[PDB]
Amino acid sequence: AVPPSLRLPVIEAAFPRQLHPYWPKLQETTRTWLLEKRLMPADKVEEYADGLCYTDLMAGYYLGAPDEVLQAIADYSAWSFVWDDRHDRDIVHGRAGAWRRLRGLLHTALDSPGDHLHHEDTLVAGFADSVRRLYAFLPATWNARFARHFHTVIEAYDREFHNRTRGIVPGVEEYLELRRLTFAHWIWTDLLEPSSGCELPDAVRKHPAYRRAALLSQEFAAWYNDLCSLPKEIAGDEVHNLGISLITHHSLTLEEAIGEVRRRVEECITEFLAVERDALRFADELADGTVRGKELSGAVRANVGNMRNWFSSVYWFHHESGRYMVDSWDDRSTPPYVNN
Ligand SMILES: CC[N+](CC)(CC)Cc1ccccc1
Ligand SMILES: [Mg+2]
Ligand SMILES: [Mg+2]
Ligand SMILES: [Mg+2]
Repeated sequence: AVPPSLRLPVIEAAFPRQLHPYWPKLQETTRTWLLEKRLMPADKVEEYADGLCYTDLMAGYYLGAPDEVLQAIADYSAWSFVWDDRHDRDIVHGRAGAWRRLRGLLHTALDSPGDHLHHEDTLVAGFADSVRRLYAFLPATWNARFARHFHTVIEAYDREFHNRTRGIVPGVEEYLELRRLTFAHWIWTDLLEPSSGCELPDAVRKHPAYRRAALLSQEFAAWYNDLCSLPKEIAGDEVHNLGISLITHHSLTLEEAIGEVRRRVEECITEFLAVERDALRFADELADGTVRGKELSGAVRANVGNMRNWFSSVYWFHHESGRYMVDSWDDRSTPPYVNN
């Protein structure tokens, strides 16, 4: 049961949850990876990692992925949560130089991950290990696209560092643009492709129905995170959240902002249902009788199916994960799973 202020009946009724069969092995393998890569202290891994549910989030999303593809994705995803925590702590503690150096190393490791597998910063070496594995599944054209997208993500994190150090809350529209980058919309969208075993040609993945379905899946996920992570973000002096932009720039009360975010999330669902029909019609059109057409049709169908799965995976993750349970913490501003 989800509390009424966060409950989305359409998700519960029309987006049934799915779980990849590799999940039990994935859970342990990513936990071990966090420990062995020294991304979290051993005691925090043992106490918190499984309860954070990072592998459950990916195993409810990339259905049909080969096990080793899912493992690379789950390691990258867990890494990205640890990176969000590092970024937050660098801001809180005023470590502008350490953040700037990490930012530069991530840009370089993204282009040459093999070179960084044994870097002295374990966060950099862990990133490089997951990215090198992701780069082994599809042609180098996909790797170049992943890199282009992630360079843009790193710079969005840098912009968040500057906003928080200056005490600036972005306006609503500025925030919505930024959030497509800090949530890594295009990375999750890129990762659909190794999960279904096919790099999609530009003409296919830029078809308006594919693009719009991909966008709406991510807008839902990011704004639902904003809705559910608002309490811990207020407690932590985080400024990046649609609800915070609405309160700051449109004078909404907390209750009014929650209602507005919820309505925007709900609309993403029914806009997605409409565009999903068009995206699946496009998948049917790709099945032109040829072998390549069958492959592309099947890949698009699998990808759109996972765009749909993201809704339910993200929904349930926010109720299951210890990451958001601010009411349980000794210090609401310092989650117990971060290294402070
Ligand atoms: C902070 C982690 N993340 C990607 C894992 C940003 C890089 C946003 C996110 C939060 C919650 C669910 C899904 C993604
Ligand atoms: Mg965060
Ligand atoms: Mg963040
Ligand atoms: Mg959040």
